[PDB]
Amino acid sequence: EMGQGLHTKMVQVASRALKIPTSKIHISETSTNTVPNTSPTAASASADLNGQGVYEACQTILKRLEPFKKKKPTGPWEAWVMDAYTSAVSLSATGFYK
Amino acid sequence: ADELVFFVNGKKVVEKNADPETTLLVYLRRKLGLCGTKLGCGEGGCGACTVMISKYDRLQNKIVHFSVNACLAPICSLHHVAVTTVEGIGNTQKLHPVQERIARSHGSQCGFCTPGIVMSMYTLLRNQPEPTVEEIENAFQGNLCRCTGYRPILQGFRTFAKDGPSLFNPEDFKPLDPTQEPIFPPELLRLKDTPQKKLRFEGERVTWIQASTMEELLDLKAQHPDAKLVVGNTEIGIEMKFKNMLFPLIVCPAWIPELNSVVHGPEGISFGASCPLSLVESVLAEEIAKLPEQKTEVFRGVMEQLRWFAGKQVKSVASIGGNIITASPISDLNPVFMASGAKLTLVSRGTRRTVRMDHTFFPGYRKTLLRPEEILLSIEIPYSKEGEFFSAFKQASRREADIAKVTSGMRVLFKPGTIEVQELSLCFGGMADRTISALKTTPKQLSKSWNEELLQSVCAGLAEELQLAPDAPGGMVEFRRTLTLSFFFKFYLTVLQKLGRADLEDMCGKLDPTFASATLLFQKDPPANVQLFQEVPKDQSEEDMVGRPLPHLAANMQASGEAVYCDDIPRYENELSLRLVTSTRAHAKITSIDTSEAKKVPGFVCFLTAEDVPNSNATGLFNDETVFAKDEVTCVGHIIGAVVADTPEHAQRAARGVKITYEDLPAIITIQDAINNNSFYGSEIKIEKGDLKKGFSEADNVVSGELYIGGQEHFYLETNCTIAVPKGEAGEMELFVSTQNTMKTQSFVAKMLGVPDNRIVVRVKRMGGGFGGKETRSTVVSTALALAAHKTGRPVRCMLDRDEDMLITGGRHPFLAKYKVGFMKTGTVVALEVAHFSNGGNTEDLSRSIMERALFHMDNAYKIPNIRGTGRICKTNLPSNTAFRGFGGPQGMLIAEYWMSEVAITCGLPAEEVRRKNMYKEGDLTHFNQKLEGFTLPRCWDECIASSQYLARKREVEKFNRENCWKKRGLCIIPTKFGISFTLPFLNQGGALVHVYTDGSVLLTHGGTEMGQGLHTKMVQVASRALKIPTSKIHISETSTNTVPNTSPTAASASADLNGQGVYEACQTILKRLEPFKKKKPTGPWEAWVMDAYTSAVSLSATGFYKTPNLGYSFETNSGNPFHYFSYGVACSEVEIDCLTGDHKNLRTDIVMDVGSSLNPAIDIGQVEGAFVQGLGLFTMEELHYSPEGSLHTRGPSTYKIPAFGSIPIEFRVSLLRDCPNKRAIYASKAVGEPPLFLASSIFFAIKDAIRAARAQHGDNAKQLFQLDSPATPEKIRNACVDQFTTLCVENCKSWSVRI
Amino acid sequence: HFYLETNCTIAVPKGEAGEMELFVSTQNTMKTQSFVAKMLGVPDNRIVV
Amino acid sequence: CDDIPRYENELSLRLVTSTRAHAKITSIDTSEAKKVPGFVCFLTAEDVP
Ligand SMILES: Cc1cc2nc3c(=O)[nH]c(=O)nc-3n(C[C@H](O)[C@H](O)[C@H](O)COP(=O)(O)OP(=O)(O)OC[C@H]3O[C@@H](n4cnc5c(N)ncnc54)[C@H](O)[C@@H]3O)c2cc1C
Ligand SMILES: NC(=O)C1=CN([C@@H]2O[C@H](COP(=O)(O)OP(=O)(O)OC[C@H]3O[C@@H](n4cnc5c(N)ncnc54)[C@H](O)[C@@H]3O)[C@@H](O)[C@H]2O)C=CC1
Ligand SMILES: O=c1[nH]c(=O)c2[nH]c(=O)[nH]c2[nH]1
Ligand SMILES: O=c1[nH]c(=O)c2[nH]c(=O)[nH]c2[nH]1
Ligand code: FES
Ligand code: FES
Repeated sequence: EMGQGLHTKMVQVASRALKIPTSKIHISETSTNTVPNTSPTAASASADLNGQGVYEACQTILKRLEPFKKKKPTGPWEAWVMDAYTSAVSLSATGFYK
Repeated sequence: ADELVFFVNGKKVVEKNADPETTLLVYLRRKLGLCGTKLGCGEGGCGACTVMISKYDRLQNKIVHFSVNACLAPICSLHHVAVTTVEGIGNTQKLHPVQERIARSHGSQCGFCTPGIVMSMYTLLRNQPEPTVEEIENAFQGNLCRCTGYRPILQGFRTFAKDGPSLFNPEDFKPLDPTQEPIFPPELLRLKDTPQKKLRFEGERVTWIQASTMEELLDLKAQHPDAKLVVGNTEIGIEMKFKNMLFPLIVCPAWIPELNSVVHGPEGISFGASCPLSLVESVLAEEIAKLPEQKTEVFRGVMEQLRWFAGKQVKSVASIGGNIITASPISDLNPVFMASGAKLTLVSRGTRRTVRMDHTFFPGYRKTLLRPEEILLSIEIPYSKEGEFFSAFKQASRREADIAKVTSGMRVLFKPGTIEVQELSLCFGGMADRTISALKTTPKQLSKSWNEELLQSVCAGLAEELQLAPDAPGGMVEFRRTLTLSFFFKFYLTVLQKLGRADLEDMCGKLDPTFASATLLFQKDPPANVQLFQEVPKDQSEEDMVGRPLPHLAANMQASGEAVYCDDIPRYENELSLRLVTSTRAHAKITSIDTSEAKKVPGFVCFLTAEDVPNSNATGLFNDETVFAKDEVTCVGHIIGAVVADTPEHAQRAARGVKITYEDLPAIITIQDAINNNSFYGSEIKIEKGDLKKGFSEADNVVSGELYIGGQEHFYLETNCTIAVPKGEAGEMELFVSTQNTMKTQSFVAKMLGVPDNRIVVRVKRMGGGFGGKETRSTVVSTALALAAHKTGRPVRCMLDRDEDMLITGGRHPFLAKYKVGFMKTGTVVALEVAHFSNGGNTEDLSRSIMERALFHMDNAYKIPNIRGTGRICKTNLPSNTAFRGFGGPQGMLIAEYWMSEVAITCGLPAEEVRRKNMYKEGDLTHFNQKLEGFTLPRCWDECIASSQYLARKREVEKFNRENCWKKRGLCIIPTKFGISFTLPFLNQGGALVHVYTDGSVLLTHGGTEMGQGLHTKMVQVASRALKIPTSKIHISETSTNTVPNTSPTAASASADLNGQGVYEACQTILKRLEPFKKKKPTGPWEAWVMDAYTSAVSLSATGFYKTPNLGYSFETNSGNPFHYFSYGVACSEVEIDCLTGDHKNLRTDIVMDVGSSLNPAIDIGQVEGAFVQGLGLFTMEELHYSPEGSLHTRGPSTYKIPAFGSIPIEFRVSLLRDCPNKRAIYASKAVGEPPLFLASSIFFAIKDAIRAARAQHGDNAKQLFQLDSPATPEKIRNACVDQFTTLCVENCKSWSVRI
Repeated sequence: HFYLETNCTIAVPKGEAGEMELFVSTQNTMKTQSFVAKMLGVPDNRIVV
Repeated sequence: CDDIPRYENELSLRLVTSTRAHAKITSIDTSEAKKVPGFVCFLTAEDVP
């Protein structure tokens, strides 16, 4: 983030992808020890590239929660998450795009 | 003047404003940034702060070197010396030989004790470049290690000794070149010529005068008698730090020649009162070596007490006068000086008197007959005369560096050529509020002959004269009284021997040879150790390190002091300090809080209370704990608030100015109190199988009894610590914490603040030990510090002092068990009912899971067809007890072995045969219906019983016992089965995250935390095998909630299993992505494949995850598997008890342990040894005492005695079972951390056998199935050895402590 | 460019294994990491930007 | 970045740059720099590990 509102856009993207409010999603920083081998934030393309990455990471989380959404199609997000945790389903994912 | 000038690692320090209250430890760490030197205790017991001092000694005219505790050394005592710390001797770029050898020999696990042990060894070598094995052991009397079990440290360092597949290769160690040590600072040699002048230092509260001459000291003491002398500071530093005493004027007379001289006279040797005990030791040793025996009886008595007096670091600065004037009731020296009539010279300006120490020298508690203006100049320790004999005795909880329960000097003088007593003096510490002489008893024996009538007369006299009130400070009244008589008996027998050697054998009689062993001075054979493990296959790559003995990855940095623990992280310029304020009542209303005095302390910021919590004051695993007490306190140690100030010193002073007013409420302390009040955490827990009424009806025999097991303090050498760094945006905060549980730390902070988990990051690089004590209880510090940081917007830090940590954070659960066992004459067990109670303290925490694990292990190794176990967790007004390595298993299994011991005795059958024939077999179901597959316990048993030569040794024990009346041996072999996996199924999960950067280097992280168990090492081993690259290309930096979320605690021995699988899977994901590139360049290196993947836009980051499958037990249906697999092992241990004192030697221990196909046999053997030694502590040495009002008495290493270098089995053999792959865990390994601990019960049951032999010997009465509670301490052992002495020493009623 | 914030780096050494954390005003964490690691002669895995 | 609090032990760095477009460096004299209070060191190419 250099003032272009990239984190803003990525939170907008993640909120749509996950179908949860932006308020539930936070970006703190950019670090080489969370995402390696990154291109510079350059060439106007950083929302295009990272937005796709974010979208794919979110799709992976959604695929993992699918059975729990099936069992409780109304129960809130928080119930699906906690059910996944207590079922020992991973709640971390990477995402990538080229 | 007033500038303080010294050197640190060769660099000149000029301190223009030295505060007398500043210790060298705090100066090194906080002023100079040298954090290799650690705080472990602040009271001289642990040696973590050990450093070397060099100076030019003007009195001996040469450069000298000695070790000190930096935690107790005032900087103001150090003008014109040269300090060497761990950083001064070497670093990872060029390690000193001492650093190299401890690292490469697997002598460093958590690494917190390593710098101090390094400096103890380094100082020895600077003094003695070719030490003996014995000298090496003695170098560490002042150093504690909680992780390693000491064996590897001594084995590594034995390579320096002149008389000294494998785990390490000593042939690859680089040789020592003494010419390459640091120069003695040339400036100090130049300054040696300048006369010493008096110095004055002024601090915030204290003025220090370094007196140069006797005239200056005497003048000062006449004008200002309140001026407090400080020499070694080993008493005054304690008084100031822990008893909050403030002496605003101190005078240090250490430089004065008259107080430092040694004069040989016709009557004896005169020591200046400031002479260190190290100098007393060296002088008396020389004199004992060259003078006739007849003249050195008193010298040898002093030497015997000095042998068990602290360690090298204390003795180098502790003064002979300091001990005398402190006048502690438990001085080990004063009884000897009193008994020998040592001559003291006292001086004041214009006065001089000499007195013989006698009863009158010590009027009342910690008083002497010195006038306030007087100082002690010298003490003359006398030559013994013809016909004069002397013994000194001490019995404590642990031999080495411990407070006497009773201590004594005894002197007899015979009329020449007779066995008739001319003079008799029996003097004792630990029997009154002062050193006492048995002045009513000894006059009666003058002119009697040395014979049985004199022995009986003196014993009856002592029993009547040395009475103790039931409420005597320190308790153990029966034990202490028994020891006075027992010591006198030893002296009586010794004097018979001494008379014999003077040719009066015909007058006094010879000693029955079965009595001789009673008089022997303590000695241990030199150690002998064996480690056996399995070589990896011949075809295994040299770069595949799985199964190889790779040293802990941080060992070199731990040895060099470069490894960073939480409090070693530099402070921010704006960082504040926090101190917790805790309840001094077990159960009370808080009526009011007055912070008026706190607010006056300079640098005070605020006092946080419940009102300051932004969101929720409800915390703890089961949400039944306060962040800060609200309206009432529910234990002594309950956190009421926290002071925030600029410095730790100011925070301490401000916390003392927080005045709390209470109104007491009915307290529930003990398990019995809880039972009476129906005060429990939840319902009874139960496992039952078969038909109990039927089994008892069919039994030939039925035995009932109870057993009590004391709890245990973790004594991680690094206490609880948190740094909280607020980020000023969106509630973001980062915390650096010594914790096993990053997830609960983050959750609890976020809940207290009322912010989402996504705002809070918790980072752990390493812990200096955890052992379960940092699974949950770390969070009580973390939440307080996080609030402080939120409120101020500044970084805030808190590291607990040892006393705080021991009070607040709880321990292993005490257990009371009531058992009934039915069995056949053959020893076969057919029925068992056991009711278990634990003392949980004032929050639920992990207490119910701990009880479940105890119930899952109430079988230990044994098939029992009709079985009923219950457990209840008591809710009490005590600090909350928590996880400790074993997690209820050791308590459950000790109860099983205890009734098993009584089964064998009742049947009159060999205990090993009874255990063997009750053991499960392959395919059996447990009492909870889990099938035992890959059941290796019978192999472990057969291997151990053969390799230990148990049967031939049984023969030798029986022979020893028939030939010795007052020492007995015991020998026991004990098995174990330990279920692996958290009892809560979903905690059996783990995650990893791996990155490959474009240079080919790999950054790995996983949910597990490093606490000294070598988890990161193992994970690197695993990753290197999985990726087929060398370990050198893979790095783990830390554990973080923002790289792997939702992690289970590093607990249940399971972390390598869980994280190893997650690492493996992350690695397989990377390899799958690199496959097409590997296929195109099957030869071209790893780096080419990586760069090809990158420039093809292939992701080089992956998560990995694992969950243990098929777990989930139901208590309702007694079905489903709680455990993934079981650990197995066997230990055979041998002991020799002293029936007259309750001391014992651990002669030999042999362990065979099933660790599957070990991931790392060096680390695994280290886990076996370390776990075993913690169990040795649990069952034999470690004991917490509590007032009847629920106040923990036992708050530091002075009183809480963990195993020392000298405590371990003399012969210590460990074998890892061969050819036993466990394919359901990572690379066919098994978990190792907790299962070995219970095997130290072999020492407990060897002790029990030896007591049984003692009770057969003496006592006219016996009583089979005698009680031995845990821990089997010297008190419990001695009291069980009933004899003519215990008989003479034998409600309701206030006492010093209560059984909780 | 006249970015209102000029170029700025804080480098925090960790004293172990060549590890170093850098707080940087940069658009290029990867090249920052690479260039630091190469100058120091340590692997990329030691350097966090 | 610069708003982050300094550590108590944090040091400050300042680059020394060329005042010539193209030149050999004949010599460098740091005698006056060494006299400034709080001076620690002057890093050059020879310091690169
Ligand atoms: C780890 C540890 C283990 C210990 N083990 C033992 C043990 O096994 N047995 C035992 O008996 N003690 C033990 N001690 C107690 C302590 O080490 C000794 O009492 C020590 O001898 C005190 O000497 P010092 O020079 O450090 O005294 P300081 O603390 O400097 O002074 C002690 C007291 O003596 C006064 N004083 C000192 N010199 C004079 C003088 N010349 N004239 C008048 N007053 C004077 C001081 O004013 C002060 O009141 C232990 C202490 C520690 C820390
Ligand atoms: N740190 C260590 O490892 C060691 C320290 N020391 C000494 O231990 C001391 C401990 O100091 P404190 O805890 O204040 O203990 P203290 O000096 O009050 O002595 C406590 C002991 O004194 C006896 N005692 C006191 N009053 C009594 C009474 N009325 N009746 C019967 N017995 C009584 C008991 O033996 C009791 O356990 C230190 O000052 C030091 O001199 C000695 C050995 C080891
Ligand atoms: O095609 C581009 N490549 C870059 O590296 C770059 N950097 C930038 O600022 N804009 C562009 N565009
Ligand atoms: O079954 C266990 N659960 C835990 O939470 C734990 N903690 C520990 O130290 N050992 C164990 N065992
Ligand atoms: S910290 Fe100094 S001896 Fe423990
Ligand atoms: S390695 Fe010794 S206390 Fe941890």
